[PDB]
Amino acid sequence: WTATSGSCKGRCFELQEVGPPDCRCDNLCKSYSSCCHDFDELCLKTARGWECTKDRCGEVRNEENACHCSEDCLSRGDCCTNYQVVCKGESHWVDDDCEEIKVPECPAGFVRPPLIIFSVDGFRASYMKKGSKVMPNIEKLRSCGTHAPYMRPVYPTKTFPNLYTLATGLYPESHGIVGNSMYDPVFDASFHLRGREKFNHRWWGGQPLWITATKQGVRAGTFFWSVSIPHERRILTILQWLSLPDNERPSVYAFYSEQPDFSGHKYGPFGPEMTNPLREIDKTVGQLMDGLKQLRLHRCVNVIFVGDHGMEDVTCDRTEFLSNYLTNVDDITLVPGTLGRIRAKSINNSKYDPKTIIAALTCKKPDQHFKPYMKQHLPKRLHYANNRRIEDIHLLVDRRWHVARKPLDVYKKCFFQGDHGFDNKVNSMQTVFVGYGPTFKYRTKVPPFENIELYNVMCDLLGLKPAPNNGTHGSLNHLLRTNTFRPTMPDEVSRPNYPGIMYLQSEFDLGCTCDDKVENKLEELNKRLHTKGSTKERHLLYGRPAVLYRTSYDILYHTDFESGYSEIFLMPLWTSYTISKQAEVSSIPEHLTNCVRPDVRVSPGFSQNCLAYKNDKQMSYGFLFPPYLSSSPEAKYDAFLVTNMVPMYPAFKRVWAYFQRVLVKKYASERNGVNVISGPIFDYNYDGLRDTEDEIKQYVEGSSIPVPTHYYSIITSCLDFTQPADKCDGPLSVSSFILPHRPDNDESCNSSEDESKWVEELMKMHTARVRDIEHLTGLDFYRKTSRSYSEILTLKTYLHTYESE
Ligand SMILES: *[C@@H]1O[C@H](CO)[C@@H](O[C@@H]2O[C@H](CO)[C@@H](O[C@@H]3O[C@H](CO[C@H]4O[C@H](CO)[C@@H](O)[C@H](O[C@H]5O[C@H](CO)[C@@H](O)[C@H](O)[C@@H]5O[C@H]5O[C@H](CO)[C@@H](O)[C@H](O)[C@@H]5O)[C@@H]4O)[C@@H](O)[C@H](O[C@H]4O[C@H](CO)[C@@H](O)[C@H](O)[C@@H]4O[C@H]4O[C@H](CO)[C@@H](O)[C@H](O)[C@@H]4O)[C@@H]3O)[C@H](O)[C@H]2NC(C)=O)[C@H](O)[C@H]1NC(C)=O
Ligand SMILES: Cc1cc(OCc2cc(C(=O)N3CC[C@]4(CCOC4)C3)[nH]n2)c(C(C)(C)C)cc1C#N
Ligand SMILES: [Ca+2]
Ligand SMILES: [Ca+2]
Ligand SMILES: [Cl-]
Ligand SMILES: [Cl-]
Ligand SMILES: [K+]
Ligand code: NA
Ligand SMILES: [Zn+2]
Repeated sequence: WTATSGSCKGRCFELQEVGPPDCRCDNLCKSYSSCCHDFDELCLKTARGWECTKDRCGEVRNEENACHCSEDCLSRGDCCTNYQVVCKGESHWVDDDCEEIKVPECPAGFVRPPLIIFSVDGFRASYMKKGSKVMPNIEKLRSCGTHAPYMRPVYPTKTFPNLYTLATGLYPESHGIVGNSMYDPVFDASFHLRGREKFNHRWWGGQPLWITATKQGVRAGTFFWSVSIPHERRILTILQWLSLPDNERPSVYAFYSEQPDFSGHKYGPFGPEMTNPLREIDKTVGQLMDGLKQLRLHRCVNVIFVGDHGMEDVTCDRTEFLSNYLTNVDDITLVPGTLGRIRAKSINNSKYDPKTIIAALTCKKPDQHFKPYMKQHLPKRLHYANNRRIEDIHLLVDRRWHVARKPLDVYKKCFFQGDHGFDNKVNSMQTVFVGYGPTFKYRTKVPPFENIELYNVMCDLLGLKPAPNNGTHGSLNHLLRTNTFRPTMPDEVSRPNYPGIMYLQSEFDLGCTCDDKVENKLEELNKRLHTKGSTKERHLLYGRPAVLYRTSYDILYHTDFESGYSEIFLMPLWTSYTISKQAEVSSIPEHLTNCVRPDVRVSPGFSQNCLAYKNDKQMSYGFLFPPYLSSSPEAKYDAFLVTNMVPMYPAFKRVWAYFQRVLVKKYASERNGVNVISGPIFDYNYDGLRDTEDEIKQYVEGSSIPVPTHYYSIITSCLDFTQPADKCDGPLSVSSFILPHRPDNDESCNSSEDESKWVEELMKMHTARVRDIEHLTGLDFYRKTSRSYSEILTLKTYLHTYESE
């Protein structure tokens, strides 16, 4: 109950709330059905529209008007945004030349440049080029400020997950807004776009920017605007708040437009009907900038123009129906559309089997436009699993398609020509970023980056300490003229041991054999130097990775590779090697096919054993440094050390062997050498973070050898590919992957074919950032380069997406 007969007299768009049953006048009252009786009359004035005309200039104030053209309006802070232009011979901001904003130029009493976040729904990245002729204000912000060619959203590429990621710096799995529809089984409660449960604060985790600011003494304008409040009124409200006295005035503001998304759903991303919504957004930007210029704030405020996601062509006829795959289709609940999430209709029904649902959805039709996954098997780059609100069964839907349960759901519910929500690597889902202001750089293009990074930057713009988040603070310092965050490398927690030769061959009873008794003083001193690290400059190009947790490990040097070997996990944490453009691929000779050799530097008790692998009928083994790339027949023996062995399912060995035999060499040829760091990952609880040993759910049968959930590789070369990877003077180029360690290749529908037809496609799907690997391993890479640490942070956040232009 709200007794709505109090008044909004003087309280219109009040910043601080008042608690029911007092009536409210803030821009959320509409949504609660709790506005005071006179809210529309007082707060939503519309009389005479939004623009001054010549006949209104110097009028007598009439408090009924939507905005004012009277002499006193500037000091009241409520002029129409074009007042100075119509009535005082001023230019619109868009007609003025770009002039570098070297320092903030602010009215007295401003303690810091305000931040205005101008968010646009569905604003696909290519609109910046394709709509350029009709968006002059946006194009000025873009060319004069700092911009990226695009900004990557989070998955799913829906509105609330992305807006709340913008506000928190968190992945959806962590902030808890995991889709536009949700069931939380702890609360036994559902979240929907329509209605009122979506306003309960227990849905929304982490710490959004307005809370961060408020806790640290910085005042915030509202971020949420009710749909009924017209755009012109949102802009006027921001401009009025900017005229408040110093102790009352917010420092951070947001605007939101439901366009161009609204129209894109109806007409597709490039429907002829889309020109008009783009024009109208630009006009709104023009209103804001003219308004700021009138208030002498246009060289004081930092403006961010940012989208939540793009928009793809999607029609009703491109719908896959689960009724064409499953016969039990009424025993499930599907969250449908551009992604799929499946759970049991009833938790009382113990007949429901996820394995058989997954199998009935796997590679069943020749051009099947969705792929089923257990959530823990989704590409780690999506970071879409560690939340009880994410159902175990997930369907990744091809761009341009939908999934639905039954045909009845599509025509008893064609309407739409656009949608979004797909994999965040998809070109059509990419969105925009421009930063314009004293704190941003002038006329500067920056590379594409992920929206999870912006929270830290907005905190930097406001002098705030960010709450813990998934950004990598410092990776976006290159956007900024000043306020840069000066990060430092994390301290190494565990130092390595450097073991020498300590064990005789006969102390090992590993059940391994090798055909290797083949007896020189030139080449005796030679091999000793290699085992003491003589080639380490060649194979370890960026320093050893730092171990950021407490553990016991050994550095092991070899002619062709260096490794950090874990005494706890009985395998390397990391293995590092460099393959030049000129390197030759060789075969594993017949006599060495099953060769495994004890490592006389590492005790029997801290070694793997061959008998376990023999006994484990499901599990085989591979090698981290590939025997195929040995520098010489004699060096090849090092590759068969028991300390280079890792557990691998035979199905996975098909993937790994093709990577190592064909792909590494291809990359070295294409990139002019590569440095490779490879290793295991253990993420049995799918939290994106390195497992402790007591979290491991699977071991090689009858042993303490833990089974990885994934294998990674980080492949680094010179960005200037005229220089070889091992003699690079300037910036680096990286691609990485985190491959799931699976006992079948069910994910790859073409896997019965030769590896040249499906392996590289799988590796692309599981593309990763170095930072993703860092989280999953507790390692810190690139510790010793000639590059600035901020540049290295940017490198560590890079994702190679394998989409065309
Ligand atoms: C991306 O960035 C984020 C942010 O930095 C990273 O997430 C953090 O990761 C930490 C490790 O996983 C995690 O720390 C744990 O927090 C527990 C207390 O947490 C509460 O308070 C914080 C702070 O205010 C709050 O933010 C949390 O909010 C979560 O939960 C509510 C729902 O209840 C949601 O509204 C919200 O969205 C958020 O959910 C997300 O995180 C939780 C985990 O907290 C997930 O379950 C959800 O799925 C969702 O993703 C909390 O309200 C604290 O109790 C933990 O301590 C245990 O573990 C330590 C090990 O050091 C042990 O020593 C302790 O004693 C304790 O163990 C005991 O409890 C165990 C669990 O019951 C029990 O099994 C044991 O036997 C012991 O008795 C722990 O410190 C931190 O909370 C989150 N923060 C957020 C915001 O998610 C994320 O990792 C980054 N991602 C990547 C890929 O890098
Ligand atoms: C900049 C910013 C804005 C923002 O919200 C702006 C907003 C969204 C809506 C709204 O009405 N929506 C959204 C979904 C929809 C549209 C079509 O139909 C469903 C209704 N209104 N205002 C938020 C949140 C976290 C408050 C959402 C965070 C940030 C940040 N950082
Ligand atoms: Ca949206
Ligand atoms: Ca984990
Ligand atoms: Cl959803
Ligand atoms: Cl708000
Ligand atoms: K085996
Ligand atoms: Na297959
Ligand atoms: Zn939409």
